[PDB]
Amino acid sequence: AGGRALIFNVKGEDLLFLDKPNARMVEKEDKVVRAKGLSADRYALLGLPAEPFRDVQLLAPPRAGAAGTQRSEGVTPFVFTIREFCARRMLPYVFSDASASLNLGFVIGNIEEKLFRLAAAQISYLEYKLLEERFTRRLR
Amino acid sequence: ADAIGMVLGTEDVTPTVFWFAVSHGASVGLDDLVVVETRKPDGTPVRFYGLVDNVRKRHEGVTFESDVEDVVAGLLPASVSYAARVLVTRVDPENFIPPQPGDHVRHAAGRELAMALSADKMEEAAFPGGLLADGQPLPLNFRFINGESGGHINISGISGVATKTSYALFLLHSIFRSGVMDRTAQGSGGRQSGTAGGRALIFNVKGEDLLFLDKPNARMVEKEDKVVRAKGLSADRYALLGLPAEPFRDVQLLAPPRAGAAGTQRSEGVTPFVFTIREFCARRMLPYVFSDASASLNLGFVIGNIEEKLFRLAAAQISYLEYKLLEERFTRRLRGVQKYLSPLIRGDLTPEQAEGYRPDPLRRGIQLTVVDIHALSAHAQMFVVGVLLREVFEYKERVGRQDTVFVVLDELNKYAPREGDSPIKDVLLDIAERGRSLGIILIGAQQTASEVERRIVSNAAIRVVGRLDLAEAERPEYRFLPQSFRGRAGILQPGTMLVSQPDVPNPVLVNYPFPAWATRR
Amino acid sequence: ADAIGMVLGTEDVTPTVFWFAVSHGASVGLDDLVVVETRKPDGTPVRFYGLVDNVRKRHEGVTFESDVEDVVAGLLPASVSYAARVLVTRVDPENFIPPQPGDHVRHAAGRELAMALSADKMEEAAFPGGLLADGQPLPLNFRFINGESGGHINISGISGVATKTSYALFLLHSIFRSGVMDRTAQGSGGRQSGTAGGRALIFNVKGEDLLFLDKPNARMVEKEDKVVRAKGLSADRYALLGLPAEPFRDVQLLAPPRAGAAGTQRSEGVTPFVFTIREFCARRMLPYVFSDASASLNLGFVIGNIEEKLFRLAAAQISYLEYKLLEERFTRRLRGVQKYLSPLIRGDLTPEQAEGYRPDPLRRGIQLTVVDIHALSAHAQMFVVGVLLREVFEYKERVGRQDTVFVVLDELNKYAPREGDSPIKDVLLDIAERGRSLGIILIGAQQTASEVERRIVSNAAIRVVGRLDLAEAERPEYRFLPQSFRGRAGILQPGTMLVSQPDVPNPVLVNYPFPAWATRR
Repeated sequence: AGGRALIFNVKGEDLLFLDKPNARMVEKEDKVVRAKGLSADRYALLGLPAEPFRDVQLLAPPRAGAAGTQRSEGVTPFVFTIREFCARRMLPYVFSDASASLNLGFVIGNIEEKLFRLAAAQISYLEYKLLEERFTRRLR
Repeated sequence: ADAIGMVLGTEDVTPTVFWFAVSHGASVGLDDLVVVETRKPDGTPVRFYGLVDNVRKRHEGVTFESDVEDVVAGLLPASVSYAARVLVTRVDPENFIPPQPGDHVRHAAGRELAMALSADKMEEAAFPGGLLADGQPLPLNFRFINGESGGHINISGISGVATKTSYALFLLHSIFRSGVMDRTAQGSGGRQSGTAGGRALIFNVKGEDLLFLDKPNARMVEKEDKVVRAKGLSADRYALLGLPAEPFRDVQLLAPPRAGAAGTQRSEGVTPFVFTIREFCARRMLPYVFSDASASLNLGFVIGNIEEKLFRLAAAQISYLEYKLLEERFTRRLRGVQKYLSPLIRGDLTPEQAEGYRPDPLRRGIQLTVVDIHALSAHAQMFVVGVLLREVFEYKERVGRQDTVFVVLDELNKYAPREGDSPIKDVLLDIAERGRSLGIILIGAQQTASEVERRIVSNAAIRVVGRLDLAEAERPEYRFLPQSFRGRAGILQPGTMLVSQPDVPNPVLVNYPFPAWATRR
Repeated sequence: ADAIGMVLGTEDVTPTVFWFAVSHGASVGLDDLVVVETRKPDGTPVRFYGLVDNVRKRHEGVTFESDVEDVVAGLLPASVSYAARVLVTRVDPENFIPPQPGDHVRHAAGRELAMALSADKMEEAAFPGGLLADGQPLPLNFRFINGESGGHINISGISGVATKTSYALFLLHSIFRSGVMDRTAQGSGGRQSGTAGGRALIFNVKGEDLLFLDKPNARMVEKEDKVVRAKGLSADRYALLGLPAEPFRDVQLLAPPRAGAAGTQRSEGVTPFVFTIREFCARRMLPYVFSDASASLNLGFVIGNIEEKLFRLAAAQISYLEYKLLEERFTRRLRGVQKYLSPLIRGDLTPEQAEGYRPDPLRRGIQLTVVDIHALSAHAQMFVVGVLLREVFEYKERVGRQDTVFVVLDELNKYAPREGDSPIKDVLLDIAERGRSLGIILIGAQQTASEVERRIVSNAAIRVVGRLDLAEAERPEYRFLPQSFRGRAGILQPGTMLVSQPDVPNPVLVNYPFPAWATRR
């Protein structure tokens, strides 16, 4: 029973304070239940205890961690690596668009085979190196 | 047998469809076959055979609805008017006249049942494969299942609740035990296929439920006895069908070597199957390793050329072949696919001097073969299926037909999808095209019958549907279902199917005897 | 022909369709054409020719739904009304005056039937191709079948239960034995066709059921008597139809030499055929070995380039040829097709000296030519038919028509599928577009009439459907069938077919008499 959940959000930070509980919705939940008419609390009726989510880690980029800390209690900052990104052989996600213009996908294929060979022989700096290597302008 | 009721006259009694009433007595359900006697004025009798599909009641004597409904319970003159519709199957003589409104209608249970289901037309080969509401087996034309007249089997329905794989095993059990092949063999007259060497090949991608096809089931004894007394029948359903309760005969369970060692979920009888690297290269059948459609770029070209170079080198003569590919060579995606198979495909390719580890189906003595590929991943499962189907197809092609072999594929949609353009799609397409001439027949299980190629479903002859989705009954692929059956399609509980045959104008219902082979644990 | 009823006036009696009530006595069934006579005010009588297409009976005199049937059976005065729909086909004079209600209606079988089936416009060429309900032979038009007015024969329906080939043989049997070839010969006036020497060609992909055409059948005598007595007829069907009951005049048989020795399944006189390899290259029939579309890549370019070089070599001057072709050289798929084709054809391509072993269709005196090619594979199935069709087509193109050649195909959907662009498909299209000018006439057999390419069935004159399935009963290609007949297509049984020909507005239901030539054993 090792169920693990990975959640992605793009709107406001109402989906931020999952760990902390709250009591202001208890009153309105008690208000709606008496108007509709039920035996007991909805959570108790369903059999699910009203305890909130178990204390779970939450992560934000380090630059946003300084700017936003909206929660300053605790956030684990995730940091990638330029070397480890190259070893993944998997760049094209920076081109999240359709990339159906000309041979942009082919060009990504050309550099990626070329790049990992340099990695196997072992972003501003990488962009400078990529620019110095040679649709190209739109790629850059 | 006393008549159930009387034929109505207020509604039209057109020979195609006619309403009829039921007198106070035996109840009338849906999809029950009845026969009515008609006496022409000249003197020649006529009989109409048909099945009911629409039934209704109406409260006559009350005008204002729900204002006197309670009054009828206490004190009011009111009664009921029970009626139903009949869709005629065929007429005993060849003439279309309306039945006379005022003659009795009775059920067909003896010989009259036989003409209703065209049993006289299919007499020598009457293969039972289903049971109606009462104790009457449903005859299936075996001449359509095999290549004598052509046809295949296509089972469709919603995945999960509708027991799809249970019907394929039941038909396989009934064919191999009712002696249908033995009967058709006689009167050969130098026929092309005059041997009762029927063999079945089946693949399981679900859990180990299908693996235990040898041991008999014990919980079925109490479960079957429970339903038979609740519904009410003379004896056990196996007794009504006319087949023994024993499980299948000798079966070989081919499994990958490493997975078999870690399996134990069976440990009594397992025989590993391994392909030799030298033979695999000599087999030339490389493109089955790329499970995806390979539509990106022109991967079809590079796959051919690398095999073109590889076959010539091997003819003149796991990860080792991959290592040599790097020295000699989108091409990196080809390596990426090969590397992914390495932890899973290694068991199927190991260089050893042992020879009796080839798959080699269709042995000297065998009836049903089970190949367990549950442990293999989706890409690995594609490679095993591709090789075995092509291998048996070529071996069966070199020699004459000389027997009949049935192959069962689960989840036919992902194996052969539309615009699949895959080396597995054409093998299934070729089986669906050259199957009748040879002794190979495809029994496929599909969920929607709308995401597979139209060529495969068109060549099928026997079609089975169970608990069809509401959104799928309106599709053009299910036009063979009349209007009165679309609404009831979703109502069908598990353990009940609609069986459709050529020479039967309308489909009818079938039931299930609970399987006697082991399925749990 | 006594009066059968009165023209009902309660419903609209517009000249297109009008109901009529049948009096007690002579019953009326579906597809029984009737004639109505009406007196115009001036004095000119008017007659209507039409066939019924809907019948119904109404128990007039009650109003409660299914509440008085028990009362009707026991004690109640009531009567039933027999009314039948009539749809007209043509009027006697060239005017549209609705019939006077209260007229007398009668079904006619004498001269009056001739105007019903448009027999006035076709007198010298009358062709009986079927029987009606009474002792009535339905006259087809031979002008449409041959090239006098252009047209082909198209037979469709569900394979198996519908005996398509049996009706096709009946048409061929009736053409030769009715003198229709002779009647058109008289009064030729120097026309292109002045010979009553019609020849036929037959293929058989199925078993040996199409071989004992010369041997008369004895079991047909007793089974014809049984069916004719139960139905009720004046005399035997063949005597009534005007066709002699003798079987086909003895015709030769062609099978590959190795298969002929292996099969025997007839050990009597069989003439084998062998194609010379030297003639094979000289006459340029290379691409027909590829029985597939070959759309992928440019294999067609490879075949054309190789064949052009091959023909030059043959002009300048089979297992070894494959080795020689492989020595010179898309490569393996070329070789792989030949390797598949080799085992069943290398016994048909041999270098020898005897020259009389050429199959030679359309010989000096011959009527039928059965080409026993059942044992060959699908790739070899499509090669032998293609080369044989090119041989007759070129001979009939170099020389004037001066004859009539009937070619009979079986299960034509896969021979010329849609968008296949196979080399054989080009041959079949050539026969369809330009077949009217020459003596070559196609009699095809199909399954759904939608898989076949549209131009094949576009020019077809006579269309025949038998037990059309519910799925394809509403496709656009089956729109010629009136919507009142789609409810009776499924009911149709073997031994009964629907025939539709130009100049007849509505389809007519016919039954074909049982064959006089044995098929089994």
